[PDB]
Amino acid sequence: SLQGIHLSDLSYKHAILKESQYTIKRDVGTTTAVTPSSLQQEITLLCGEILYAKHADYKYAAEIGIQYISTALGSERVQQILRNSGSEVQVVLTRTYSQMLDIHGVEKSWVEEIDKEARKTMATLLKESSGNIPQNQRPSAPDTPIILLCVGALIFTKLASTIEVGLETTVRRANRVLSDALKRYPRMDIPKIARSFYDLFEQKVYHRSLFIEYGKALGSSSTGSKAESLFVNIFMQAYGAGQTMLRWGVIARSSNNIMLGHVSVQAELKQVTEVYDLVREMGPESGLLHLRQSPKAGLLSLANCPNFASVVLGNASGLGIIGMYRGRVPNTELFSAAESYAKSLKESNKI
Amino acid sequence: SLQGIHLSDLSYKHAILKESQYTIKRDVGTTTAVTPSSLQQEITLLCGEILYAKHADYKYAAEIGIQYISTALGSERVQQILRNSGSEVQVVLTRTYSQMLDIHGVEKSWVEEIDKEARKTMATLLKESSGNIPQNQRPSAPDTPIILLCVGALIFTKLASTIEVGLETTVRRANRVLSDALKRYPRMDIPKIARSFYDLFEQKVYHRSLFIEYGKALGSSSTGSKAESLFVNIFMQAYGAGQTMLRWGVIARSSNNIMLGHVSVQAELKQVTEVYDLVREMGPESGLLHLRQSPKAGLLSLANCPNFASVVLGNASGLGIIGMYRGRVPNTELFSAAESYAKSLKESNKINFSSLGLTDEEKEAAEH
RNA sequence: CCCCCCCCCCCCCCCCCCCCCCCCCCCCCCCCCCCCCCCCCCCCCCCCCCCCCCCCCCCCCCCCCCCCCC
Repeated sequence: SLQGIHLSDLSYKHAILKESQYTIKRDVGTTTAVTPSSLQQEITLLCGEILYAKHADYKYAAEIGIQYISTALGSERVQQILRNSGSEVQVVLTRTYSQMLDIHGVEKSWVEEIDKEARKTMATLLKESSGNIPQNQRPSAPDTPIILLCVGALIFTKLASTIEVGLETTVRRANRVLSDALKRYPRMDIPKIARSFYDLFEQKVYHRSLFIEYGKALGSSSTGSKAESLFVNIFMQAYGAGQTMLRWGVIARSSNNIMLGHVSVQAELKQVTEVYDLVREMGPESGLLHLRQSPKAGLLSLANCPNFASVVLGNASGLGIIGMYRGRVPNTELFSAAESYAKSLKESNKI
Repeated sequence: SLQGIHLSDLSYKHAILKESQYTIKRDVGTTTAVTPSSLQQEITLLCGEILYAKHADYKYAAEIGIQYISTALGSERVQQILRNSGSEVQVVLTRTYSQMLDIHGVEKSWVEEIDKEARKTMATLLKESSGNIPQNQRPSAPDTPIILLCVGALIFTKLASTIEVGLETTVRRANRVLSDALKRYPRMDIPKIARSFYDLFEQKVYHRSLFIEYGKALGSSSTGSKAESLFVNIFMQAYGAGQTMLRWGVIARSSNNIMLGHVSVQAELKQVTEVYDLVREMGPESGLLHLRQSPKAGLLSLANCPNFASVVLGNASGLGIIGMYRGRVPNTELFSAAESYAKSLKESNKINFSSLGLTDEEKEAAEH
């Protein structure tokens, strides 16, 4: 008889963020550098120069990476992407001078420093090598911009946490992942390059969705480079951004944690369901919402269900996944219980 | 046999408020300021100036915030929104003089005061800092209008209660929420800024739906600011506006409060159902109805079911949610009963091995 | 390889119909009382609350098929 007492609030909450026929025009005066497709070889060399020598400053390292993306996506197709990201920012086509590159926002002095320092290192090494430097070790190698962007991809994954946390993870993984790249360019300062990328993603927010569009575009192509196929694979491990709680939620169900049967947790079932059903309603873009720093994101918060969150985290702790997750535990009691069951489950073998 | 005795009155009540082919033209002579998109940098600076220094008067602080929304939404797209909100109010495009901003309705004297006072504070501080003030601490920082609007967002949530209640909540939450903004602009007078916003939302009612449209628009964009993503998240916690009773109603069902089974409560079932079914009939706009101060709102009243309301509130009291809710309790008897059950429920720990769907070898180990 | 026999068909008888019988046929207007409807009560609202935070390149073996007869 008592049916009909139900509000699908979360769906309506999302539905309201679609009804906006009006469009936001933020970043009214802003200008960013774009490189035409024609200058892809020149920007490739500059990328290689950053990796090849141990430089004094790695401030614009990230902007150079974005400039390669620019050449790869389109001379002027980039403006379209940026305009469509919600930012009304204007683009500036980078020119040539004497031969060098004049990148908008990038100090001419910095460009010259990077070039000068790299040539100095090439001369020192060519004397030692007895005039013999193979193609794969030169800043001219075509995969050098991809290598640069792969460091950016690693900081892109940890955009969900501290500027600091990301640098740890970036360095650790870069050692295993960019193993061979580091063999050829041992002078690449992963921490400084990764810092330039964090600074860039934080300041030029529109470059987050430009990076996503490069990833999406690269993911589509028939033939990719060995370096390119790595980039996308780093980008994929970045999909469950800020939604670590929902994925650990399915893990709690898969573990059949008896704490998910607790009366207080049972009470939150409808809210939990609503969140997972919103993911399905939003489809594929749902995952990278947090990564884009989208205001829409956060509707996928499990704040409405603290007892469920407690059990999910407990289960993760018991299975030994939790690691360094700072996520607050509302019900300490439920957490400990879920943890105990999961630890007993962990050891036990059944068919 | 006697089943055809049924009137779906509440649906018809709503249906009548759709049949209006005729449209109301209120605010016949009224004029409000709009800022063209071109002046977004100038209004950004002015917003920062409000936060940056401790000012004498924060009267027009809210109107300045609306002016940033104006630049963000559209040079002239704003007039469309206001006209479509039901208000026949006319817009006035704000100009420049010498360089300053001439905002319609905003005293030139006030604009100059805010600017003057901010420059004075910048000079005092630059002497102390030894000429070193980082970008993030200057009134020029691009997130300053968003910060200003976030104080407005907090007062927007508590538009359902007193001008007073809202200020408490705004101040409390602003301290935790705008934590870092306050670090850079410690001179921002949250209570005066929040008061300007309450006054504005109460006087210029059309600005309520303009704020909603900014929120809706911001919620849609691909890349938002850290400040922008906060604004929408404040705006979301504002969705269940004035409908606190219906949401606590679902909580009473989720708690499986045995008082919802009382014969007198059972009698009100059809009215209760009618209200929740009207929410579904109205869809997403249903929630923000009370927030818009829409005359349509109030059809979502649980006045028709006093015994149910009593149980819902009792259950909320027992679970310890009720807090500072002034909502009248018609049946004191039912309330106390629902409260007792909910308090007993609150403490009690039980396990549904029925819900989990485990093997009786996993259900075996669970008993242990 | 396949195929390999035998082999016209038909052939009787036989008109059909033929009786009887018009149908219908009674009765019968309908209507007819009472009766305005309404009548109470009722502004709604009122609490709390930014989210996020772990880890993780993938890949890595081996392999022509076919092969008779008719």
